[PDB]
Amino acid sequence: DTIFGKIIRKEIPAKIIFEDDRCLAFHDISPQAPTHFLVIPKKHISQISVAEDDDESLLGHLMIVGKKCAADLGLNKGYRMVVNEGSDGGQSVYHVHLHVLGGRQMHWPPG
Amino acid sequence: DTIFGKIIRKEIPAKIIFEDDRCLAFHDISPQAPTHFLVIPKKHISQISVAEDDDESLLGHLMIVGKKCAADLGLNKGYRMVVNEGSDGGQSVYHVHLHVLGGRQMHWPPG
Ligand SMILES: Nc1ncnc2c1ncn2[C@@H]1O[C@H](COP(=O)(O)O)[C@@H](O)[C@H]1O
Ligand SMILES: Nc1ncnc2c1ncn2[C@@H]1O[C@H](COP(=O)(O)O)[C@@H](O)[C@H]1O
Repeated sequence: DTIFGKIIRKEIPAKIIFEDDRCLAFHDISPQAPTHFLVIPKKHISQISVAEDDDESLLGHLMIVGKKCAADLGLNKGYRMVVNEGSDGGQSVYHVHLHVLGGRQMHWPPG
Repeated sequence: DTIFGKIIRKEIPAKIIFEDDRCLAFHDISPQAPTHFLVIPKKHISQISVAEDDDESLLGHLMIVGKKCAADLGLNKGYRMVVNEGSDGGQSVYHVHLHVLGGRQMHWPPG
């Protein structure tokens, strides 16, 4: 499985900051902002380009959970959510997940 | 209302590339990649930090629609999805929406 499949299975280390029946979140190992964490679904979907219609609620859930965690972490000034798809998107781990970055002014373009 | 509220109402111009009962998509007026479009929900939510639990499916829908449009537009090499929240996130239009950027290698950090 992937790195995230292993974190879910408690095979690869990660301090978990949120978890429910459908997802969990943890800090990015290479933070690009003072606060930089990921929200990953327990269900395995290799990439968003292959997600099904029926996964919409799960995908929206990752955003609602990212919003909640951002609040818990004190990101009252805003943040940026990001989903990296495929080679051009810069995807490294083929298990769908969402990035949330804050604690500093995010720039434009977004990469 | 906002710029996007007006586009929905057909008050501000935009070539619409996709539309269903719950959202529509159109190209960004200041493209940061060869393909750069937005997916916006017809329902008004000023920012994702104020979205409710009950909006998860709508939020996931924006991603599924972004995936479909990306395929329609030929982004077979991947892309990046982005949601700008608040001042630090770089948010300009206070009507929740999703960016989809492709057609070139996206860099890291994502701003
Ligand atoms: N063991 C790990 N724990 C936490 N974050 C990680 C770990 N391995 C990879 N990452 C992060 O996960 C992301 C994978 O890239 P992407 O698929 O583009 O989101 C990069 O931002 C890596 O820093
Ligand atoms: N009239 C318009 N038509 C299309 N895109 C627009 C228009 N007005 C603003 N935008 C884009 O919408 C985005 C608003 O910023 P943000 O809230 O950070 O996504 C920027 O990328 C602008 O280029």
